[PDB]
Amino acid sequence: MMEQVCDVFDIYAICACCKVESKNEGKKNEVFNNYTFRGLGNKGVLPWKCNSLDMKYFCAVTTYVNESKYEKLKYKRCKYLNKETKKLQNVVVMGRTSWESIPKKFKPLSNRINVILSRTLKKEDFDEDVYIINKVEDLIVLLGKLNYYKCFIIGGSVVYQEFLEKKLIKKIYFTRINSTYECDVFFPEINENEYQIISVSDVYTSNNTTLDFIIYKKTNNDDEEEDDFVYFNFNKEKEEKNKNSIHPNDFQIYNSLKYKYHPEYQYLNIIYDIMMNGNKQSDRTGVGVLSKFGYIMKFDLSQYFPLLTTKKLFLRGIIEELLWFIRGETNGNTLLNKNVRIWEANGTREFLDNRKLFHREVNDLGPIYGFQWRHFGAEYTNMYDNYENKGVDQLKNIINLIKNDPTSRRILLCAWNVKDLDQMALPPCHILCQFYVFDGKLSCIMYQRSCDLGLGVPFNIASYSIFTHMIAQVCNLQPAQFIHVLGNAHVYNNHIDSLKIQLNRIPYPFPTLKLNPDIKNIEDFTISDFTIQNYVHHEKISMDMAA
Amino acid sequence: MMEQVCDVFDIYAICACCKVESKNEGKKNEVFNNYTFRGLGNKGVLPWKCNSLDMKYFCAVTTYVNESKYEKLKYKRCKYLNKETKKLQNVVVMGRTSWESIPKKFKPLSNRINVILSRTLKKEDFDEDVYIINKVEDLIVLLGKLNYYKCFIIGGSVVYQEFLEKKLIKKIYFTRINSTYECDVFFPEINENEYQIISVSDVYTSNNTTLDFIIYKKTNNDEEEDDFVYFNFNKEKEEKNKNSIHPNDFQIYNSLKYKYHPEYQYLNIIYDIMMNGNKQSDRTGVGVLSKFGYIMKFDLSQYFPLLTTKKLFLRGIIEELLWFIRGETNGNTLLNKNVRIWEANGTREFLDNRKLFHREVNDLGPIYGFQWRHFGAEYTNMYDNYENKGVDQLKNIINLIKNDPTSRRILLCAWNVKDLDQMALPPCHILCQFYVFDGKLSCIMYQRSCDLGLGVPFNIASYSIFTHMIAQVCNLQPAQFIHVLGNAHVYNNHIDSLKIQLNRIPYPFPTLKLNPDIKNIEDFTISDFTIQNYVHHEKISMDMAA
Ligand SMILES: NC(=O)C1=CN([C@@H]2O[C@H](COP(=O)(O)OP(=O)(O)OC[C@H]3O[C@@H](n4cnc5c(N)ncnc54)[C@H](OP(=O)(O)O)[C@@H]3O)[C@@H](O)[C@H]2O)C=CC1
Ligand SMILES: NC(=O)C1=CN([C@@H]2O[C@H](COP(=O)(O)OP(=O)(O)OC[C@H]3O[C@@H](n4cnc5c(N)ncnc54)[C@H](OP(=O)(O)O)[C@@H]3O)[C@@H](O)[C@H]2O)C=CC1
Ligand SMILES: CN(Cc1cnc2nc(N)nc(N)c2n1)c1ccc(C(=O)N[C@@H](CCC(=O)O)C(=O)O)cc1
Ligand SMILES: CN(Cc1cnc2nc(N)nc(N)c2n1)c1ccc(C(=O)N[C@@H](CCC(=O)O)C(=O)O)cc1
Ligand SMILES: CN(Cc1cnc2nc(N)nc(N)c2n1)c1ccc(C(=O)N[C@@H](CCC(=O)O)C(=O)O)cc1
Ligand SMILES: O=c1ccn([C@H]2C[C@H](O)[C@@H](COP(=O)(O)O)O2)c(=O)[nH]1
Ligand SMILES: O=c1ccn([C@H]2C[C@H](O)[C@@H](COP(=O)(O)O)O2)c(=O)[nH]1
Repeated sequence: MMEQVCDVFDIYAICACCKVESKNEGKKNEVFNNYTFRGLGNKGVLPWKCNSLDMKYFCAVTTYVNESKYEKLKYKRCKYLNKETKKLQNVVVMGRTSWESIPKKFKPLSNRINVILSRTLKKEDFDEDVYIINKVEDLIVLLGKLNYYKCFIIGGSVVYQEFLEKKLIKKIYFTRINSTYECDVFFPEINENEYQIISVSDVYTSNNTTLDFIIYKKTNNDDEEEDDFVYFNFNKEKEEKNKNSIHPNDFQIYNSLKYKYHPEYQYLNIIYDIMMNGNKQSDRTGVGVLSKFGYIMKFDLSQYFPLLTTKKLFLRGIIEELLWFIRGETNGNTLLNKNVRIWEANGTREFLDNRKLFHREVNDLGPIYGFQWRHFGAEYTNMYDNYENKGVDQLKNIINLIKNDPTSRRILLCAWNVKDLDQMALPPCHILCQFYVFDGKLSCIMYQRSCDLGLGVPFNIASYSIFTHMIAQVCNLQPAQFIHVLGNAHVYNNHIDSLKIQLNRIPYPFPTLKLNPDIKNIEDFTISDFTIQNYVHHEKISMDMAA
Repeated sequence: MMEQVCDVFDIYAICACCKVESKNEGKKNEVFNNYTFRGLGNKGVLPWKCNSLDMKYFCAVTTYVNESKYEKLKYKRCKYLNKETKKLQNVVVMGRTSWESIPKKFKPLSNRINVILSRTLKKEDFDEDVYIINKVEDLIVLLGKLNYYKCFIIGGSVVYQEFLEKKLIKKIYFTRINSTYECDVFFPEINENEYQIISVSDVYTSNNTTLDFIIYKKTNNDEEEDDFVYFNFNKEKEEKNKNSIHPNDFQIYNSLKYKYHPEYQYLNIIYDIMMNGNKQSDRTGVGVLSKFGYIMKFDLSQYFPLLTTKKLFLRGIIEELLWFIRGETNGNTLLNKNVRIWEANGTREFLDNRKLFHREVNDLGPIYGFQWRHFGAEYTNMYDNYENKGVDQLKNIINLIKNDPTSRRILLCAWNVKDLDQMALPPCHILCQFYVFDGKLSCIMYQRSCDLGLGVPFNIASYSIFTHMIAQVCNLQPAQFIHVLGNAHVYNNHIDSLKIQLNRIPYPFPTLKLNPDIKNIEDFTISDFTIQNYVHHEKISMDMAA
């Protein structure tokens, strides 16, 4: 137990990194990893100018002290140095160039002991209440003589590089700023053997970018109230049924994380839950599943666009499918001719005849979503008919209610037409959307009866999130929450091995969705009115790994 | 440093109490309280004979030690006793009758320091593995001498009586056995202002009764933890309507550490909406606090989730259910049974305000019963014969459960978009979806609009009862009822009444018994339904208005 210097003196690094203009040239087949986030500085300032939320984070972490924990720290440091026996503050250590780019208004940093590394400048060159050191050794000496809680290295690139190479960083509080800026200085490549990610925060939006916060940890290389807890768990299981058939040593990364606050973990945990506690069942398909019943996921669309990052999704298909719904189309050829094959297997001669739809033309999918959204209750004829002002246009009705009766508890769009189910290639998986309006903000609940977690759910989160934006925009509202309720939630046995890979990937900060803001009517959107920005993602996974 | 002997020596009572037969006595509008549960013994044995879960709990609590936590408890007991001096075990103190009540198979109680209070007997009638004592003071002595983790008073009635009388009990680990037996000995009345409940477990079934486990407390008179603070850096100074609702009004709710009783799923949502709800106006000028999207789950295999923090009546809601199953839309059928759930929605004025100018009073239009038995049929009037018109979705979901239990399309849907404008009211209960695994039926009901103070308590009961009915006619056991709330709201006029309700500690849930001979969904009648062992707090008038 030859105690480490960074452990005795609680020396941490905190930084913010953006993505870099591109030294590889263009983004077609873009590879991503931790090192995508490495931009620290440009021309002596920040690459992004201002990030209000990162600065709030920076201030809270570097200012926070827990006075009741100091005693254990003082003792520990005393022993290490061989030693005996008014507001506690953290130390912040910065390079001279970093000190100089802090605005005057903010220097020295409030409620913190400020330490500047310089050779060119000495105490006489500073007016301010700061300690000047001319080498790293002088920090260890200084920390031996101060009362302080923790010590934060706050940059810049030269200072980070020398604290990391000297093995003096216990943890890295790392902000991922999910946008690209011109940068002339970079955080050092973090060695994956020296440091592991132990925590990932929620995703936020600030100054027109998404960001999250992650923590890297240096790799190894009253009392009767806790008794009451134990008592109330007397009737628990020694084992989970498929725990012995899905070995959690296959989830080394997923289980190594302490805080899993990134909203992608809502999806990934449900997979975990189904893998460990799911019911082995047959299904319509013959494939066989693990299943569970009843889950709820919430995504904050004001803060991010929840496109899964732990594998590659493409949105052109599901944006085209959604536009096809809104037009009220049931013609499978329209999608096929845009090279969207979502519905191809469900429109075949064989699939239709197995549904007893012997009088249905190939790719005529019958009165599915689009027909129900624009014409609920009309008699379906064929995919070419003009159902002009036939049946209930519930899409137009919900837009009307959101504009004119926003507190209505009756703003629902329902695809589950009980009369029409046997005429549909497939009864709807997405039963209903309900809308909620508070203070100029639109939330949406979608109830999904049947949830393919490997293949379907990722696309479905994106569809209904995109659809919430479209409806919010034409009603003059801001999008708030997309809330996804899972009925029969299943993992197909043929997805297990690929979902196991996916679960050991750490999510990236989400992207953002921009809509052309001239679109004033739900019918007026086309594919080029939609931009996904700053999609950072792990490699595409084939769910079916057959060959 | 003010320290009492019950805290010094960590002397706990542990007991199991049932309810008591009143051999030709009271029972009118029954008043319940904690003293409802006081049955300890009959003819020197347990009133209920056998309860394997209570015995499993007794064994776990009385057998459990944290050795790591002892140092601090040896320190404390030495300071007190003016002193400072193999494997750690708890003490169990019982009366001689209680000792003799135990079967020889199991005495002496495995891995415990057994102690017996006895005026009659002495060490020579027993052995040296067990200890005898002659009075209560002789235990304070023997505790002072021993290496023991905690000291457990395991009865009987006389032991508990004097141990409480003298105030030597720090905490009471009290099993509530929610059935009635013949009793000849009782636990003593526990005084409110002397002992308070601090924890309430999940409700369970064992040996054909519900039970739960509550904990009474005596009333008075290292670094990864920072990472947690950092992740909360963007949080609020307060919760939105905090100034407005005042959490000091929730002292009992907030004083509890473990709130595992499933009734807390309902009470926690009321607390969530009061603290964090959005102020809105509705179809009227009436105030609500509203939030969007909640799930509750009730284990129908372990209990019937009839709220306990206030009094609920089910005759009306069971009749409404039978009325739905018959396909009826005739509101007069219910009014003639004094079920007035739909009365306000049937009046001339209400139908005229819905634009239903050509609808007969109490002709509720193509609501639930019509959609359940006849989805897609043209509604005419409430008197028409619709036989074999529309989709009988009720019949269909039952055949699906029986023939294709792994179908993901077992769905009963009342939201008929084409018919909404013809209904007195569009359905609040949009759909039921069913799920079958290993001979067990679960049901999700999605509710678009949830009156939490008045509606949701009945709605939990309706759909739990319907789950039992569907399960029984399909030869399945009910598993979970899962309630999804869309627009969840508390009416402002309910807030004072819900504040009272949140401060009441739930009782163990009742059970539902169906007549087991009914194997067709259409053949249930009101006499087929029995709620058993309903223990509840006083009725609450949700709207206090005089
Ligand atoms: N995004 C983020 O988290 C952060 C961004 N930044 C950005 O990074 C840039 C600044 O980084 P960079 O240019 O690397 O400069 P630094 O802030 O790392 O400062 C470098 C200078 O620090 C002094 N110094 C460093 N190490 C020592 C040592 N061991 N002994 C003595 N003096 C030492 C020397 O100053 P001297 O020359 O006077 O001797 C050296 O020239 C700016 O663009 C800034 O905005 C800054 C910090 C954090
Ligand atoms: N449900 C539950 O939680 C429990 C159930 N029970 C039930 O309760 C009944 C037993 O209770 P009960 O009949 O009241 O008997 P107890 O077990 O309380 O025994 C009372 C006897 O203990 C001895 N004793 C009591 N106080 C003293 C004292 N101060 N000093 C010395 N000796 C003392 C005497 O025995 P002696 O005459 O030998 O001197 C006295 O008659 C049974 O029916 C049993 O099944 C029992 C325990 C727990
Ligand atoms: C060294 N430096 C560059 C800089 C910028 N953002 C970062 N963000 C992170 N996460 N970590 C860093 N090390 C970091 N460093 C700084 C540091 C502080 C201030 C500054 O003015 N800080 C005020 C914040 C005032 C405010 O914006 O409210 C403070 O009191 O912390 C500016 C630049
Ligand atoms: C929304 N949707 C409908 C959907 C989803 N999951 C289903 N799952 C099952 N079992 N059956 C369905 N009919 C089904 N349908 C979609 C959306 C996208 C893709 C899709 O594009 N899949 C990728 C899969 C990529 C891969 O895993 O290699 C592809 O390239 O086709 C399929 C179905
Ligand atoms: C004193 N007594 C009556 C009795 C029964 N149930 C209770 N249950 C509770 N919750 N609390 C009590 N005080 C209590 N007391 C007892 C105590 C232990 C055993 C007994 O045989 N227990 C064995 C094992 C019994 C079993 O596993 O079935 C043990 O190891 O604790 C029987 C009666
Ligand atoms: O948008 C969609 C469409 C389908 N499914 C999945 C759920 C089931 O795996 C299958 C539909 O089959 P049934 O549930 O109808 O049997 O497709 C999705 O997850 N999302
Ligand atoms: O079974 C029922 C019927 C009604 N409501 C409540 C919800 C609303 O407060 C009101 C229905 O009116 P709208 O939400 O449709 O306006 O009654 C329930 O909670 N349960």
